Amino acid sequence: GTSKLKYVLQDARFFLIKSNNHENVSLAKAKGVWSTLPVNEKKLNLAFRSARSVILIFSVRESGKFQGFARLSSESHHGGSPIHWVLPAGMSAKMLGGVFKIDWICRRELPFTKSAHLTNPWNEHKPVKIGRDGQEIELECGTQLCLLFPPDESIDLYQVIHKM
Ligand SMILES: CNc1nc(Cl)nc2c(Cc3cccc(Cl)c3)[nH]nc12
Repeated sequence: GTSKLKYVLQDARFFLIKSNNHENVSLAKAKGVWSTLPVNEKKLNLAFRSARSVILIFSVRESGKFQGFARLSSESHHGGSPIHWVLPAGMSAKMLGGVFKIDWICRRELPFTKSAHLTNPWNEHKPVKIGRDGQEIELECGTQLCLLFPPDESIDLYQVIHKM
């Protein structure tokens, strides 16, 4: 069912995450972590304190799809587990140094063709697929986007709800 999902998405904030390769999204799904550039890291840390749920919606560049979405479970933290990200060009391991913990809500794909009817007021009402890494997505757009994803029956939202 979608009732627990809607409860998780209630009053959430949504951010578009653009990854330059598939390997880091695979790593994020396996290990429950994400790292981003310092400009976006500051935005997510601020949002994490401000909202019941902060939702990251992932898209690998050139894939024409979203690869799933997840909820922040912590602010960024340094040290510890040094994630072996596959670094793109012009990207250093110190730029991706802050590590957020994330709980996946959906690890299923959604093609961009399925979200063509959703526009993002915080990006000039362009289709929600369009946006830079870290672009915030307005509440109603982000909620409907997340509801378009196929259900992920491998995930039990019960423990996610407890962390709220
Ligand atoms: C684990 N974190 C990440 N992995 C990858 Cl492959 N790409 C990421 C981007 C997008 C981007 C924006 C500006 C410059 C560059 Cl080079 C890339 N943001 N976070 C990323």
